[PDB]
Amino acid sequence: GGRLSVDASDIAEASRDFGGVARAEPMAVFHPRAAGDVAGLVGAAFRSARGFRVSARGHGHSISGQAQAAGGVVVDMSARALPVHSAALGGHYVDVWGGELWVDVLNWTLSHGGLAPRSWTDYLYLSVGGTLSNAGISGQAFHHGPQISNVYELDVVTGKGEVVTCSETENPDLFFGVLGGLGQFGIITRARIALERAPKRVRWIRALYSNFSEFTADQERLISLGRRFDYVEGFVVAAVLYCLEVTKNYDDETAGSVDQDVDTLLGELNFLPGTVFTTDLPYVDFLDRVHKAELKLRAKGMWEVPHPWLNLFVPASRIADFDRGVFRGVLGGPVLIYPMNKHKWDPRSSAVTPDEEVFYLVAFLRSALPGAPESLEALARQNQRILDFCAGTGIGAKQYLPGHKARHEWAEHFGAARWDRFARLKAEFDPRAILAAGQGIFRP
Ligand SMILES: *Cc1cc2c(cc1C)nc1c(=O)[nH]c(=O)nc-1n2C[C@H](O)[C@H](O)[C@H](O)COP(=O)(O)OP(=O)(O)OC[C@H]1O[C@@H](n2cnc3c(N)ncnc32)[C@H](O)[C@@H]1O
Ligand SMILES: O=C(Nc1ccccc1)Nc1ccnc(Cl)c1
Repeated sequence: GGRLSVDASDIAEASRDFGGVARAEPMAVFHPRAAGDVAGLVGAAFRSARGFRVSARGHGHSISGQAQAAGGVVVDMSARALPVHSAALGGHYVDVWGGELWVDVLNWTLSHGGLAPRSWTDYLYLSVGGTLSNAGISGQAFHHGPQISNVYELDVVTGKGEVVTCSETENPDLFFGVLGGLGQFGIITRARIALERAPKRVRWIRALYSNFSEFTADQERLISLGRRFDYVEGFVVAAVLYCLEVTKNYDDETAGSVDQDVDTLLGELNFLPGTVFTTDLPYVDFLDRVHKAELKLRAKGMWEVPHPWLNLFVPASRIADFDRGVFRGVLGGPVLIYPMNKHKWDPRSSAVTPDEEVFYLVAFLRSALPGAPESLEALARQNQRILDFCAGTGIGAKQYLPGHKARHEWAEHFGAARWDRFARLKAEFDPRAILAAGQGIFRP
């Protein structure tokens, strides 16, 4: 028994996202109690004369209306199952509601056996369904793969309102389709997340580089290890400097070897001498670092501003050219940069990566000036110049969280083989194009 809402506040929240640009309004907001309610609503849309749009909304972190259902219904997804041990899988898992926020997943698993997911996002106030519809990447991805490589099973409400249990061994086409599938094939109501025994503490390290060749070579060396770091990221610093960000996870057993492990790993690096900054803190506090920054930004009215964010996966063979052309060139806010290992990404998923073993996430996490539309416009022009640069020099970059829209652009994004598979999955699972229409891939 779900609740359909026309409360102006619910409609307003469902008509906006973190991007702060796209504002397509639904007719109503649906508040489900369980998966059956979501099935009932989607089934009704599938059976309706006009076939109204239905989109699941997580924490509303989309940049360009990906969770918006124009003139349709937005499903507001955001007792709990205890983590379970499996002798067959050789480890723990936990069943979570599709709308559960990663921060709540973490608190639950830690309080029920000191367990935690292996692969994260930088920000824990994201839904499980939301990140599993993209990839879910952070400093752990190089080793454990993205969050889509750390899920055993799903319950999916298809575009026909059918509840399907899927995994690698049961309805694999739907399971792999949904993973990185941009909400196109169904709403995730359950996700079975892989867990490891959680470390208690983190040795959080930052070091500076003026030489991009040295910075990238050290990042690429670090991701090839396994003695290694548990987290590998980086960011562009305005003086242009490059910051290497690494962590070493530890507990009561490994506390006696953490100092030597860190010193041995750092001694092999080429960072600028005297630029090593170190922090020692609990695991939860490190993982929740972005939420701490959010509370400060909200206090200064600098959180609820437009975010014209651009995320690219750049092949490592083209990272050098990307730099003097972009970081020195086009740019002259936070710019993330770190490499990942493609072998940790299952090629059966809908996720789109460059055709190279090592590729970088290059994240332009820009904030427009509050109440200043011209700031958003200038930042959007900068984003287009970055795409023009990639196109003009033939960098085979792929957009992460793509905001494309044109049919030939989606064809180019996926490539022929992946596009054909994606279209066949849509015909099978959402033939009326009811689901996640805000992604702008298909029409009824
Ligand atoms: C705002 C933000 C985003 C973010 C981040 C930090 C911030 C402050 N850090 C990230 C990181 O380190 N790594 C990464 O992989 N992504 C990061 N992000 C981006 C984020 O993952 C995406 O914005 C993603 O969409 C998750 O956000 P959210 O949970 O808010 O979900 P949504 O934006 O409402 O909807 C996204 C799309 O998925 C569909 N959807 C939503 N829930 C479901 C379920 N349960 N099942 C199926 N599809 C679902 C929406 O309809 C939409 O198309
Ligand atoms: O947004 C992030 N990562 C991200 C976002 C979208 C796609 C991929 C990565 N990371 C992050 C780190 C520090 N502060 C803030 Cl506000 C955000």
